[PDB]
Amino acid sequence: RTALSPGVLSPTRPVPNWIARPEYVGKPAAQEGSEPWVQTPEVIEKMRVAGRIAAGALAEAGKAVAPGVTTDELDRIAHEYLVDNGAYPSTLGYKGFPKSCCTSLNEVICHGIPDSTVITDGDIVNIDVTAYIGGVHGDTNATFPAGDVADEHRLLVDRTREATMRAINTVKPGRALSVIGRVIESYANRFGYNVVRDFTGHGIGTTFHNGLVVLHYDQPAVETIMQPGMTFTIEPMINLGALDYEIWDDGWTVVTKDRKWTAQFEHTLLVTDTGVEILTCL
Ligand SMILES: CSSCC[C@H](N)C(=O)O
Ligand SMILES: [Co+2]
Ligand SMILES: [Co+2]
Repeated sequence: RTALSPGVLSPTRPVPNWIARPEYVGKPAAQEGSEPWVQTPEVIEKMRVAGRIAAGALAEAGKAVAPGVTTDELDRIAHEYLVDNGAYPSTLGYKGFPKSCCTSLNEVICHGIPDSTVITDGDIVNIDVTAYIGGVHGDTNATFPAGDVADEHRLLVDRTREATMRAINTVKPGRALSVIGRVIESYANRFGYNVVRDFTGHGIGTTFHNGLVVLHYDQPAVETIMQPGMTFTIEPMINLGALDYEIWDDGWTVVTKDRKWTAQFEHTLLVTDTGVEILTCL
């Protein structure tokens, strides 16, 4: 299959006007970056509802992954599940992003835009979906195989999933945050993969990316200690080839320079009083 090129973007999907928009919608920037890392009990409970709903939207768009389907079509299914459940799609109008999820085929690392692109047999596609409901966000993504995927690509997907889950199972209060990126990177390196450094996980709460940064590679200079009530994502991008990338002129789509494929999984995590809870399960 040849290297991807930009497809054609369908017009802005509407969302019912009664659904509250995040503040950043239709503005050039978002007011985020300086919010508290530890959330209130109320915000946490609200994030469980946002997380469930984004998990539902993700599993529904993933069902439609099949040779012949377009990315635009995955967006539509995800959009429709968020809206039917009262959530705003956080990606929509975030810094000018035009769709309700990111769709990231094969050599696209992240931030791909749903479009006329038709999925072909053997492809892998990441769907990344975020829900905003009750003044809070819930963020989750996953890579789905399309028909008959080559063994090297199934293993990549399976091992990216496993890295992500291993990292999550280390989350506990009083443990250093740098532990996550140690675990992910050892695991990736074990099988010859390379972890994307330039994109990271993030704190998330009443804002989308609240200023907390979770590195997916080994960086022990970070002194952040996990505390009960902290909410963040773990979202590692793992490459078969080299880490160098380019961005499309749409300004969002990141693609591996060598055009080798790449995969990603994401959950939204709560640090509990003794451990972790995954907020983006069905
Ligand atoms: C184009 S919206 S910013 C990246 C999308 C994703 N939901 C994330 O931040 O994990
Ligand atoms: Co995220
Ligand atoms: Co995401």
